[PDB]
Amino acid sequence: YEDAEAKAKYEAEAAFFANLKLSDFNIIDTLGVGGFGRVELVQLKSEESKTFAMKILKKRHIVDTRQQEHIRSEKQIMQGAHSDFIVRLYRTFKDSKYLYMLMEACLGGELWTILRDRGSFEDSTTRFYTACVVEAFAYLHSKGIIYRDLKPENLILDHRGYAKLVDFGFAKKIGFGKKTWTFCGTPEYVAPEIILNKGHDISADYWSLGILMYELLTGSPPFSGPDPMKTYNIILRGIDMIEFPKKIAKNAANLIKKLCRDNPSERLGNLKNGVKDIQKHKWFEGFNWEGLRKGTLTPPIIPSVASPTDTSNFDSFPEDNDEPPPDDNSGWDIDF
Ligand SMILES: Nc1ncnc2c1ncn2[C@@H]1O[C@H](COP(=O)(O)OP(=O)(O)NP(=O)(O)O)[C@@H](O)[C@H]1O
Ligand SMILES: [Mn+2]
Ligand SMILES: [Mn+2]
Repeated sequence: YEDAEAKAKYEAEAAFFANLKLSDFNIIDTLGVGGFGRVELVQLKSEESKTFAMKILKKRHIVDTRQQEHIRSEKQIMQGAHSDFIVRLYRTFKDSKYLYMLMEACLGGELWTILRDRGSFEDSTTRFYTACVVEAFAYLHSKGIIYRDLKPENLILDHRGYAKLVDFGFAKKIGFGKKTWTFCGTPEYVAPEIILNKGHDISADYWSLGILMYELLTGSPPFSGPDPMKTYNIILRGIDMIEFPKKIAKNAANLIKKLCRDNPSERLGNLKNGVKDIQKHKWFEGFNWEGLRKGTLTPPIIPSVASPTDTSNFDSFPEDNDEPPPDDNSGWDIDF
């Protein structure tokens, strides 16, 4: 906790949610669907101004895909994180078939579709979103947590236009002085030390930050092949072999190259002053970090959200008519 005021605020919030039951909520509309389950916008019956994104997961699909540890870690990390740049997980529920994760609703919409529709983001737009991620990473890395799934698809906008990290399925708390060893992530975004199975730590995230900048500035990540093997070889060749288009400002290219160092120990953010070295890079000259943290900074893209029940920034989905999944009572979900 930052201080005693924050400690007390979060304990009061936890006690507020501990008292709630699934029956205290109304379903408003669906935010997303898939084989994993659905994300529903839900409303607190006793306080209609409080709405939430409830991710409802079929437990059998989690077991089939061997993601029990991933979802347990997602719960622990997300429920324990208290950052304005990370979607809050307030609490969980469970029954025999489903897990329910009650999260902060971000009603501004998905960033990746905006990026696709515009082709690429201007320098100042990209700088705002990159700074949001930089703050989220400052928090996570201060707690020894690797995020490990940075990509435009895992950035969601709230109603103001602030970006937040969602989807902690690959996030992991790493022990002090330890590395982690699982080959996972999206191929274009995986760092070379993950490809070479040398173990990785929070510095892999700084690699991903570079990729993100490049993608946001150009519409595509810098390393890409026809199949993941060629992509991995390209990655192992290094960022210094990638052509930086003139579209990318010189300071942005410099920062990307410092983030995508082959050696994790040399990556900006992993040096003497940690994430502060990223924040002081000349690309961020004139960027109001204090205003970003205070919420006074004007986002580059303003979604309009008329009310806490407005889902107009999300696709429409027919309500669930699928067969209920089989019961799952193996017991790996005790803490939920
Ligand atoms: N807190 C949230 N607020 C608003 N929309 C959300 C929220 N969480 C998830 N969504 C939406 O639901 C989608 C699924 O979220 P996600 O955390 O990626 O679950 P998932 O199990 O990984 N589904 P998928 O990405 O298809 O594998 C997101 O891409 C968003 O469009
Ligand atoms: Mn996702
Ligand atoms: Mn996902």
